[PDB]
Amino acid sequence: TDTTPPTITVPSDIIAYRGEEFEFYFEITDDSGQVKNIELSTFGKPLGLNWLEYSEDNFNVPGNATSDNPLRVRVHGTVPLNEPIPADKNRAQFTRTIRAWDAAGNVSSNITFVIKYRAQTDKYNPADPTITYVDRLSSLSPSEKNAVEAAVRAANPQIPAAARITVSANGTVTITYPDSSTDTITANRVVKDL
Amino acid sequence: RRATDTTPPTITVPSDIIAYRGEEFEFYFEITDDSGQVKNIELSTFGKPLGLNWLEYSEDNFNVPGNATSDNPLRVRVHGTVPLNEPIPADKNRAQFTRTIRAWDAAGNVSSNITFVIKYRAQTDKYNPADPTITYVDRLSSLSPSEKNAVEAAVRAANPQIPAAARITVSANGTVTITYPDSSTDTITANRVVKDLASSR
Ligand SMILES: CC(=O)N[C@H]1[C@H]([C@H](O)[C@H](O)CO)O[C@@](O[C@H]2[C@@H](O)[C@@H](CO)O[C@@H](O[C@H]3[C@H](O)[C@@H](O)[C@H](O)O[C@@H]3CO)[C@@H]2O)(C(=O)O)C[C@@H]1O
Ligand SMILES: [Ca+2]
Ligand SMILES: [Ca+2]
Ligand SMILES: [Ca+2]
Ligand SMILES: [Ca+2]
Ligand SMILES: [Ca+2]
Ligand SMILES: [Ca+2]
Repeated sequence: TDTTPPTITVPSDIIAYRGEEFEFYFEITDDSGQVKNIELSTFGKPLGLNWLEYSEDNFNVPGNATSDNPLRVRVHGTVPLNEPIPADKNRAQFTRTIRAWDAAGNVSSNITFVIKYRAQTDKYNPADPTITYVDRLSSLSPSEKNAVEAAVRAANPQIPAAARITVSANGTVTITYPDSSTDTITANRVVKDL
Repeated sequence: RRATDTTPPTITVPSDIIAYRGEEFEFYFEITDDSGQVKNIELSTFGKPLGLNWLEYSEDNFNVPGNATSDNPLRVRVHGTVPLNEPIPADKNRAQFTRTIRAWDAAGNVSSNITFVIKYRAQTDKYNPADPTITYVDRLSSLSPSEKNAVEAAVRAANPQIPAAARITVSANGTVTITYPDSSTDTITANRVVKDLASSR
């Protein structure tokens, strides 16, 4: 008879960026070849992450969780755009647990997984724009600022369309991401004297 | 029939020359002579240097027989661009250059200088922005980056007549600034640009 609970592999680097959908997988195996169900919790208490969701496809089917072909549970969600980020980044995370059980009811211990979350600028790192030549490096014209923004945008299709690119009087570029975090492109990467 | 041409050419000048800074403009002088031939012209400041290096004209068809009759006058195309940052004083009407033109015929007769006036104005005198379609925002005092993008695109879409080189900026409360290439501006107040999304649903 089966007296051995399932075993769970969790991803080691779940990193989510505010306002951007993430996904990851748990992999569950049981010696019977069948996993019945799982539970996500805060060490047995309610999960408390209403923006997280996981698929229950293929739960409780014979052969759904063998060593060769484990049960792969897709988890996805979006950390809130305005989720506060602690000053200490080791605390900018949610530590949670998962347990699973087989058809005989053998339940695993609580296995820890950690969802780290970060500002969008930690994902983003703008690429170099083509240089814009300007008449005065300390006082860009409106047309030159338009050109600078266009060039930053053209070089960075991977940055959210919803990010706003602004240009200062000296050609310094600010990129403000939807979560209000920012990147800066120094003027020497952006403009040169005509 | 008189033995010689002693009559200088006759020049018609345009009456209302208006140029906007940074925008190419053009106007025409029309010149006739009793001989039918005009040799050349001079643009001056009452006989002094013109002192307007951005003013140009074509010498096409100059000094050609029949180039300047009453039926077919010599049409001289003058064109140029008033510099983007040409100073406009506190009195906008002082933003003008009074200059003079005369013309020679092929017999040595030169007309007496007559005046023409090039008025120049800021680009915002030419452009009147239409209000954008309203952008619906979550907080009227603190637009998001996507909402400012939307506002700018809405203003841009409602005003295709505005130059592409004009820069549209959007403040935290949705106040729009259109800064034309010559750095003159137009404003659209926030109440004509953004509305609260929740109250409008
Ligand atoms: C931007 C600006 O300040 N515009 C002025 C111009 C400029 O000062 C000048 O044209 C650029 O060189 O002067 C304006 O005044 C002139 C105007 O009153 C004309 C009238 O025909 O006369 C000029 O003085 C003449 C004078 O009439 C002649 O007798 C003399 O031989 O030459 C003088 C030199 O031009 C005035 O300067 C203008 O309209 O051009 C007024 C603008 O506000
Ligand atoms: Ca088992
Ligand atoms: Ca399977
Ligand atoms: Ca990074
Ligand atoms: Ca823009
Ligand atoms: Ca004559
Ligand atoms: Ca205007």
